[PDB]
Amino acid sequence: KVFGRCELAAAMKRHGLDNYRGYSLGNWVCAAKFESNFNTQATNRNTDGSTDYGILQINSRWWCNDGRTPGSRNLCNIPCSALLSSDITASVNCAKKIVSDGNGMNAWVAWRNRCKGTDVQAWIRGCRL
Ligand SMILES: [Cl-]
Ligand SMILES: [Cl-]
Ligand SMILES: [Cl-]
Ligand SMILES: [Cl-]
Ligand SMILES: [Cl-]
Ligand SMILES: [Cl-]
Ligand SMILES: [Cl-]
Ligand code: NA
Repeated sequence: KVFGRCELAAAMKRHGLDNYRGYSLGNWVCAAKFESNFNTQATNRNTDGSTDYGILQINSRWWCNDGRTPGSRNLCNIPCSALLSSDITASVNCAKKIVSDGNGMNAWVAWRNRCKGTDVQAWIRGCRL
């Protein structure tokens, strides 16, 4: 599924991400824009053979099981395929674990490089939320 901007903001708020660990909804929308372009089915292979999955490009090195990332963990206790669903529940639940891990949203390199410190409220501007 390719979400619209305000459609994703609304879904992230319905699943309790807005202001989660102090990160406003615009931070989450911005992260999803640059990680996946709002596409739930986005995948990207990393140089180390891990894969990033879904709207927030969650990595198999730590967070999900894809059977093909040697030495990896599955700390969200999910198949990485669950992160590609039209329903964002598994991505949101796992993202809450990641952003609790100690470095906040810096875990998302694209958030650090393209969202951190910017006018992230622009991402929810105009949205009926
Ligand atoms: Cl957009
Ligand atoms: Cl915001
Ligand atoms: Cl594996
Ligand atoms: Cl594990
Ligand atoms: Cl699995
Ligand atoms: Cl959803
Ligand atoms: Cl933080
Ligand atoms: Na894994």
